[PDB]
Amino acid sequence: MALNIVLYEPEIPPNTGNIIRLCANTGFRLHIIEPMGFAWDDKRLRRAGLDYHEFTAVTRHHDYRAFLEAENPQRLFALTTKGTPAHSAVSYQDGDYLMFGPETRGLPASILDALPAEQKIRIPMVPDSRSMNLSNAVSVVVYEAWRQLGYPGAV
Amino acid sequence: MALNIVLYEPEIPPNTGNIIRLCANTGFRLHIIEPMGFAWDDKRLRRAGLDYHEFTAVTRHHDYRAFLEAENPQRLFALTTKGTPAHSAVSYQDGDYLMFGPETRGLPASILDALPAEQKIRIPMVPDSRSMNLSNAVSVVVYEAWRQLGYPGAVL
Ligand SMILES: Nc1ncnc2c1ncn2[C@@H]1O[C@H](CSCC[C@H](N)C(=O)O)[C@@H](O)[C@H]1O
Ligand SMILES: Nc1ncnc2c1ncn2[C@@H]1O[C@H](CSCC[C@H](N)C(=O)O)[C@@H](O)[C@H]1O
Repeated sequence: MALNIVLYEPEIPPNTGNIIRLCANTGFRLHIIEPMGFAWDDKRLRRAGLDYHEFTAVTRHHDYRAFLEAENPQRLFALTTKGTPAHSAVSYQDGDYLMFGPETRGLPASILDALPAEQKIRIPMVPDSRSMNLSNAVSVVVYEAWRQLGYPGAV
Repeated sequence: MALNIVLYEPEIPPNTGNIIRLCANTGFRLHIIEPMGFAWDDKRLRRAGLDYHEFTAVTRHHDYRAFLEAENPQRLFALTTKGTPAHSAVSYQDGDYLMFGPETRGLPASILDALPAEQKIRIPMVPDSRSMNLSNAVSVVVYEAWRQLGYPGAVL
């Protein structure tokens, strides 16, 4: 299937490690927009317990513009606490790209402002909550989308 | 609301830190069955970026039997790769307790064998997948259950 997770300038290695495993366990495709806050090193990756098939599937983009041009996403959603519809309120479809920001910074306003409110998605939280852990946020979105499609590829 | 997450002998501090924040963000109640693989230290907790309201809400149980006796769960589910219904296949209700195993070991067979297959839940994964990260598995279950109830307590 054709669902895509995009990490914008991820900073914390274990978050990305968790996300690689997640996408491999679900068949989602993972994209990373450079620069990252860590070395992309096959050794550290296998070191973290990741198999080759898991991390070579990942595609790395030199920057946001390069990503758009390379991927030409059919639809692009941004996950942000400043979003409107819940992640379970959108109907995901093939060719969707779901974008997440860096741990300390979040997504730059410039990228957010170019998207319709309807494509900026907020995972619900209780009032006055602090942000979710990045890999947890990705997990929640991936599994909701996958559920919507009937867990294709899971037996 | 009354939904409960239970960690059985969690080993890896950051996993638990993530789960504390998750439960606080969602209004789920967190339970931990000792012994843990780390010191329960308010200083390290606030150190990790956790607020006081987040980690004092957590209830720690000396062991599994003490947990059952203290909590008397209306229904107890175990999350295991060896489970049957998907996490999205159960209808969660108030008084549910959802139990997760430790990172290196998983839940002991003794606990699993005492549960009906119908209460052993598997989060779907592609064939020949390796286990999920613990906090990611908890997040997925928490958000599915919360979704079923209409995200009560979240203002949308
Ligand atoms: N409730 C939520 N809804 C949507 N995205 C979320 C989210 N919580 C976290 N994220 C995602 O996770 C990323 C990193 S967390 C964002 C920064 C936040 N101020 C913090 O305290 O860490 C975000 O850029 C966003 O993509
Ligand atoms: N596919 C799945 N379905 C249900 N529970 C799962 C699961 N994958 C992991 N878990 C839960 O996560 C627990 C720990 S296995 C997770 C360890 C993970 N590799 C880590 O380092 O964090 C298991 O006991 C189980 O309760």
